[PDB]
Amino acid sequence: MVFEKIQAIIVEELGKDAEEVQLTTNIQEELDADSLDLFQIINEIEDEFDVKIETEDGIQTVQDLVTYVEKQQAN
Repeated sequence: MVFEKIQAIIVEELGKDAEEVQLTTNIQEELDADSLDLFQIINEIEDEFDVKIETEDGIQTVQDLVTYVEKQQAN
């Protein structure tokens, strides 16, 4: 469900399809995303779930992003 949301943010922010967004794949390389795009996706998930999303420290993959937002959002 969380990934559905993070995916929603990435899909909308990047205008890419949900199927195109892959957990095992890195967005910065897959979609040639820069720190700003990731920054915004994190700003968007921050605005959506408002959870501790550690980024710009090696996190540029849907798996780490989702795992981190989801793990951090957990009680």
